[PDB]
Amino acid sequence: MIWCHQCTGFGGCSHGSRCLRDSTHCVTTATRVLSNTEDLPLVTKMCHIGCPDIPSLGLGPYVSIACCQTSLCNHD
Repeated sequence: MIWCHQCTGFGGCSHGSRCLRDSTHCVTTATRVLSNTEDLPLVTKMCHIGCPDIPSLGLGPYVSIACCQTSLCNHD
């Protein structure tokens, strides 16, 4: 278990939060949303025991997933 960013997005905000006792990795999903009118791309960050995939967060494709085995490895 480690600390990472669990922010919603709206450009790629930040928020150091404690991950799950089981989750020892961080995930970064940078993609658009279902909204037909947006000013910036959505960036949902979270933690997991590896590097899963959930393109359902948007329209499916055009989805990018960047995971890593490092605390708060979602920085810039």
